Amino acid sequence: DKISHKIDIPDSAWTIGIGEKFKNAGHPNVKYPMIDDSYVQGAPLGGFGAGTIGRTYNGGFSRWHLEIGKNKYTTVYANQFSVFQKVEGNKDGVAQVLYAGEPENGYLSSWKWDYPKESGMYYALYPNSWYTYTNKDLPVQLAVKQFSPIIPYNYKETSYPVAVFKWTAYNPTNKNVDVSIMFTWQNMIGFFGKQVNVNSGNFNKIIKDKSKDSEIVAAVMGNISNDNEEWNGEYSIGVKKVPGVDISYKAKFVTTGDGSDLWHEFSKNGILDNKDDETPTKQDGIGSAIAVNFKLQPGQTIEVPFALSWDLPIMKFGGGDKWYKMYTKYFGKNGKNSFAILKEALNNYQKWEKMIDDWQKPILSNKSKPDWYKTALFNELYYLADGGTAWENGKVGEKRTNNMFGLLACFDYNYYETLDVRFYGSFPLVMLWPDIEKQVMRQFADTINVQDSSEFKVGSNGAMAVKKVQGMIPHDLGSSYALPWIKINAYDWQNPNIWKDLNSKYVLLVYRDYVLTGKTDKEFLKYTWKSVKTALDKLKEMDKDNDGIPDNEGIPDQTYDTWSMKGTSAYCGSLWLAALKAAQEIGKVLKDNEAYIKYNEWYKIAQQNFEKELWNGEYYNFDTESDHKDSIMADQLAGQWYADILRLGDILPKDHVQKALKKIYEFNVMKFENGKMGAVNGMRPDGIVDESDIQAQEVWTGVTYALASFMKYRGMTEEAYNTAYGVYKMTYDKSGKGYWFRTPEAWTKDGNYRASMYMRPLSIWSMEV
Ligand SMILES: OC[C@H]1O[C@@H](O[C@H]2[C@H](O)[C@@H](O)[C@H](O[C@H]3[C@H](O)[C@@H](O)[C@H](O)O[C@@H]3CO)O[C@@H]2CO)[C@H](O)[C@@H](O)[C@@H]1O
Ligand SMILES: [Ca+2]
Repeated sequence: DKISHKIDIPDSAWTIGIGEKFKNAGHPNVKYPMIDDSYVQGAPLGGFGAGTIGRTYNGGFSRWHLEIGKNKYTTVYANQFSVFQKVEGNKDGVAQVLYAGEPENGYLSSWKWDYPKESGMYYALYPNSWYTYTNKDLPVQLAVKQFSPIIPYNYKETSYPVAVFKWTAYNPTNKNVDVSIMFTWQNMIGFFGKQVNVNSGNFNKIIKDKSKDSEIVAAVMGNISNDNEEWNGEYSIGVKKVPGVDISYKAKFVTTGDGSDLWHEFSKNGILDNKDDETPTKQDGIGSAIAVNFKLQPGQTIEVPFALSWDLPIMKFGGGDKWYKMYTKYFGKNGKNSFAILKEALNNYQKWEKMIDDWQKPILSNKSKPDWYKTALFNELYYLADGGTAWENGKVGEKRTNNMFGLLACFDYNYYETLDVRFYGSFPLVMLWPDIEKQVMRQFADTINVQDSSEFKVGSNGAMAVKKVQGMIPHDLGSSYALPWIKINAYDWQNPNIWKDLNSKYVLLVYRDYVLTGKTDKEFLKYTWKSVKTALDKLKEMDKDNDGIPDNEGIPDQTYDTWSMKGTSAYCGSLWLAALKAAQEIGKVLKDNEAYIKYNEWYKIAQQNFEKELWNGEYYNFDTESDHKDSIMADQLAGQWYADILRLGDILPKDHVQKALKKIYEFNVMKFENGKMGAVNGMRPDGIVDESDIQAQEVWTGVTYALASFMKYRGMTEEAYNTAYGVYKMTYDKSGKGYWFRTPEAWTKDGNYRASMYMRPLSIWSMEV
């Protein structure tokens, strides 16, 4: 490997061999069907709300999130980079697709597949990833840096449906070598959203944009239809000329054929026919190819940028609503703008790289933090783009000031902005994209007094319940299968209108968003204040026995939605205390004296009773009325965790908090698989895992990262990082279970998982407050 010195890959990048087999991979641990796309994954390309494309460590474009809210894992074999090299003096050169695999059928059989093992590495530090190619049959060593412009405090480039592939080529040998790099792409219009005639009318055109000191050559892969539908738009690939490279292209090759129409050209001398051909296809799949060819002398390096864009302006959800995607603000809505997007990227990618470096540098340059922590901190952010992210710029047909936003809990449980989850998972948004965060919270504020008296069957028990109760915060803002933002509470496993955590978490999120954006946004507090008061007042009515605390009802009535709580729980009780303290402080800021007094009075009574009921001398009991009331819960002091972040002080005595956290580390971490797998949710005081429910026997990745943050704030530095380390290890390490770029909600002691591609572990960003 002589190419690594010519590029700049951070030491904290996650690494794997191209073509590496992983032996230890985990699988779902539930009895119902659940997504398992394998460990062949990579960092995604694409902006927020753009639809994303997962290119894996083997080189394939395989995890398709272009249909917003859906996860489709299938390798589109035509989509590749390929290389040709010929040493000056030799009769023939060699050509190789840069993909460690081959197609399942006979399409593209002429291409040279099966990029060999031990011949290159993949690296990722989101939003960047890299591949190096160090192959004994390729005298010139190559590397590519690929990324999308995901940039904190930037809501423009961050939305773009574009990727840059910045290639570096170096000749360490003593002979001249002719080199070509070719990008191939299938015209994917009709890949989704088209019920019949899936390729019909697809056509490819070539754009040559020549001005002084800029030449771009691009293929635009579209359809003859000017219809404005979810399926229609354009893909583009292209390259920018640099000194010493020539560009060649082929507008149309057949993807549903042997591929020799293209490959016979490329494999000969690395130069394509430059054949334009706009003839639309009927049944056959078609694609385009863009190549560069150059000669490298001994010791010479060259850099050349390619790009990919996709202009698919309309997202459709299963309930029938069609919305424009956010990026259409910047490029238009007609779906004929892929070239404009591509050109912006090719002309500005160097600036974007520097903007990315500028945001990563403060963390990367901090030599007190271990590399593994940096690996996790950056790579967990993949989910902000990959989580079915929806970001609208108008309903099709029907303008507003604001752009509604939603991130899925996950794909298996297809619910937008699940509030009990975002309490953990929304830290990157408040810290890095706060205008999105505040918009999402205003979305929740607007739902508080919505009433929907229609009934649904509760999954856990079969009982009928009212969809949405006035004054109760919704579980979620809908499903991609139905009507995001319009029909809330798509979740039906339990009835969220009787949950004891949603209303408190809502208030805590509101105050969090004020505190972590500088305690200056009084208008945000004003917008949400009525809903905050309503939320707390409604939750107070669920206090059955006048101890000042809402009563859990002996069913799962909170985020641990198969784990029953009864009476006063440490979890919901602490959240309630913290929410009351936050509302007191908002009351002070907004000069609402009567609210301050009321919530101060409720807080004092509740605090006193919480302590009496639950403090056992070593930790806080799980609850007051369950069979396993004395279980040690990892998340027992969640309210105090948020209180630390919100600077609300001691809701519980410092001594007791420290004892409880030490107990959790000693038991839930260190007595669970030697502390190498995170914090198990429930442990009995005899040191055996609580078996009352499956969720007690799970480590929740987001709960564990949040607990690490809590320990860190409380000065338990070793415990904090050791606790978080087990989550990193299981996700990323060779000794783990292969969950990179699909971090699950949970795993059991065997390492097998529940709900890959999950929002909650974005809580690792709470470790940076
Ligand atoms: O909907 C999201 C929630 O799902 C919970 O899992 C439940 C599944 O949604 C549900 O389909 C499954 O159904 C069981 C059924 O209860 C049982 O009687 C039958 O024999 O088998 C079905 C599965 O084939 O139940 C599970 C719970 O066990 C998650 O647990 C929850 O966290 C999530 O939010
Ligand atoms: Ca009570």
